Amino acid sequence: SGFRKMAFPSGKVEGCMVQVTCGTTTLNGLWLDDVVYCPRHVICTSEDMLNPNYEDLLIRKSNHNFLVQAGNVQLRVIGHSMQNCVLKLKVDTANPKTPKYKFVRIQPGQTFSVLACYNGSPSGVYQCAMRPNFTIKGSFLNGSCGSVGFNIDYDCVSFCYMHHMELPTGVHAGTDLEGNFYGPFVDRQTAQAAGTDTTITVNVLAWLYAAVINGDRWFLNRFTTTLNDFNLVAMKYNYEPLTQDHVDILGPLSAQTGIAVLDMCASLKELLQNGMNGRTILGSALLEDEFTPFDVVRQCSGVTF
Amino acid sequence: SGFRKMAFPSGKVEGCMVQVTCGTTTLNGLWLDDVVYCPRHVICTSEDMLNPNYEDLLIRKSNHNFLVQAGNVQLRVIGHSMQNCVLKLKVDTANPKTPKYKFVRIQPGQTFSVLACYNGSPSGVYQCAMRPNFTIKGSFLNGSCGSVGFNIDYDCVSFCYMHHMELPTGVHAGTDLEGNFYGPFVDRQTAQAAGTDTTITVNVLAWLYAAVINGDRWFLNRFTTTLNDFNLVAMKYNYEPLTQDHVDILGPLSAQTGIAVLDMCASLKELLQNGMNGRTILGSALLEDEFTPFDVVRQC
Ligand SMILES: */C=C/C(=O)O[C@H](C(=O)NCc1cccc(OC)c1OC)c1ccc([N+](=O)[O-])cc1
Ligand SMILES: [Cl-]
Repeated sequence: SGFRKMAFPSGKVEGCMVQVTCGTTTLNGLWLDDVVYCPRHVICTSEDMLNPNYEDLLIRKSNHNFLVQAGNVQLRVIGHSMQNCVLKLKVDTANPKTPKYKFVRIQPGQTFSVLACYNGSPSGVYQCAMRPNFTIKGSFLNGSCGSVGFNIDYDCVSFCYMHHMELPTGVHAGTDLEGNFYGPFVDRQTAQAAGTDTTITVNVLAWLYAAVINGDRWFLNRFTTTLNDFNLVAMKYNYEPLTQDHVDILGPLSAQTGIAVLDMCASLKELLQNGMNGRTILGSALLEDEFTPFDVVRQCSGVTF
Repeated sequence: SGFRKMAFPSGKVEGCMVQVTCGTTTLNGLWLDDVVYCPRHVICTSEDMLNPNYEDLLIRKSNHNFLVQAGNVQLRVIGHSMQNCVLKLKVDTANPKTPKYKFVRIQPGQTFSVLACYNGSPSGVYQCAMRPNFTIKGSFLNGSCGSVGFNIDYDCVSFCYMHHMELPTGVHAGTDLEGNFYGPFVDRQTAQAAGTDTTITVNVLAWLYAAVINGDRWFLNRFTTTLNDFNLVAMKYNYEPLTQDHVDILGPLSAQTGIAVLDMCASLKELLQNGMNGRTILGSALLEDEFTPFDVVRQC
């Protein structure tokens, strides 16, 4: 037993990380088959980052202005192109460690693993959620740009995130691997801020089920409620609305415990109203919202990769 | 910016994970060069587990009684021996993916990453610490036995833990890779209970220095304390004694923030008395004790 913030094993992604250098700027790239993927802002200086014309800046660039190290080995760039906010550098060598993979776009509330890297060197792995305000509460020091987020299903790596920038508030913003931003952010040094964030209700409920499965049972009560009654409480405490689809997704956990989702919603209502009264749940004084229903089932079942 | 519980990249350890089977028992092994390391209790039945005689159970085994499976390939066992509580199976193929590695025995307070595995297949990676009572608060289902804990410094993997068992309290006990247990635990299903768990004081201080470095000062005060007065108070909240070693180890973070160690001790004494008053420190409403001084310097 036990319950921990758990990342996917990062080995399939470690073998894809490379260093990309454009003159003075160095950051991380993702080498899959014969293409390296990295943030397009790699082509910008201090001058440029204020108001960049990317199509213009890029049309200036020799293939040879892109220095690409896979560990201690040079890669020959034979092509450059943009898709939205990512730069695609075609190279002469396919990555022999290319895993089975795909590019997918996640919904806010979904979780993924981030391999933090510095100069194409993987440094650490942590588990994140896409916030309702489309930011991630990451740990990134300068040169982590181009670090990626992924999920693993069986043998297949699903890449969902590439890190572009930190917001003034401490949190992080980036794109899918097709270079589409998560949230209303642009790759430019302008005034940009996070919107007011909210709590991921369906995730808090998943984590209450994890606590019950682990023997932490004190917050359960005899009461039930309704979606309408609960959502009036959710809205009041800056919680995401709970939809019928959320209830359906928690179905299995409600079967395995005996606690109907609106039964557990009654528990969460009381925790929002009265607090936790000096107690903890799974060694936490806060209601954690970065575990999905699937995260709770997978960790409390034993699924491997 | 931002501060998270970070684990080491797991890839160098994933390339070492195998499945070991004896009779009807299957758990994980660690394949380094031509040796597979696993818990010796892999040779026990249900009815062996109260009073097992390992040297008697083991002498009755041949090499071919041990099935070692690395992904799809069967490894051939050509030798077996026991060292303390680990079985060492010699195989005919050296692990081509063996990293640079060493075995280290860690002290309470130290952090490491765990690669949780089932049937030789990696499930997940998380960060934890050796509790003062020599247990770890891991996440481990049946068949996770043989999962290992490690640090990576440069390209060298330091193996420091192998998982053997769950105590009745839902906390986890195990050995170094020489097969000596951390704490007073034995590989028998006899009554054994971990000592009272305490908070790792030196780590909480480290994490308060981290919070100052990320620009958070609301918890500082203008008081100082003697070491002795600090320990008299902290021990009443089940905090580990702080030692002169712990004070010297915080030296660098002291000098970085310009806050003397015993001044930061005064802050923690006050935090224990008042709680947070609806505030958080680096996103926690509790005092976090699973980051070391070394982890804080590495991540800040
Ligand atoms: C490989 C994992 C495993 O099954 O090991 C045994 C174990 O830890 N028992 C499970 C257990 C014990 C107490 C309470 C429990 O439920 C809350 C559980 O189930 C999770 C195991 C292996 C070896 C020994 N030994 O002889 O030392 C003891 C137990
Ligand atoms: Cl994590």
